[PDB]
Amino acid sequence: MFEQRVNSDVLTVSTVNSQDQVTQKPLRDSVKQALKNYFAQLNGQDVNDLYELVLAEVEQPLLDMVMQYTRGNQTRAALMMGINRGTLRKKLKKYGMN
Amino acid sequence: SDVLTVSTVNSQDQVTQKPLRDSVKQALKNYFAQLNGQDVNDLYELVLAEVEQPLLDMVMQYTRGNQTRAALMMGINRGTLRKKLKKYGMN
DNA sequence: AAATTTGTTTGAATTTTGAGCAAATTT
DNA sequence: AAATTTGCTCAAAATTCAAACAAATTT
Repeated sequence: MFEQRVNSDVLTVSTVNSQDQVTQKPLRDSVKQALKNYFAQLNGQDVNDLYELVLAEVEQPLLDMVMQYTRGNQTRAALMMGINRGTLRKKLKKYGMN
Repeated sequence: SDVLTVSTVNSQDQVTQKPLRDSVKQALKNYFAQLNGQDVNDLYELVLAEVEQPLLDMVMQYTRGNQTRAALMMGINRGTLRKKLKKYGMN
């Protein structure tokens, strides 16, 4: 009855394929492409903060959307994210979301 | 200005970058719409896993398997990196 | 007026980190 | 044969957590 939906297919993104046809592709892939392209642009100095660099690109929209979803309610937001309300507050502070 | 971007195409077949974060926003918007008021639980772990995997998958690839250079590039402890690779069974 | 959330502290649990070392691998 | 990296400890620095609670706010 229920068809399997794999973890990679929970968060997806509309793409266009070789037959100009609209289709969903994992968010995983977006991150792949973003980095593939990042690396090309390194001609060719050193990086020492690639994790933080990425993590910020991703924490921001996530907090944004979840706060929109909970209409500003931090308690529910932290709950639905699976983190302490304290860490959420501090994250939001980090990104000036307050 | 933005270092992490992805390629889009419009109806005029023009390719054009957009920040990764925009993709992330889209994904979540779509996610939330799909679930009609079912409750979400470990959404942070969810997104993190979906992002940490393709990141490790690519730094390793770029450092040709070298954990040490990988960990330095990312800005995290080699120990931490090992832990993450085991967490996603990529080792 | 009740119920819930916020803003904040406190201290314990967990995670990350740096450093050190023989063994293995790469150069 | 030298240099680097790995796999593994140890403990200590940092971050995350839960549990308060009054004051504020939302219902």
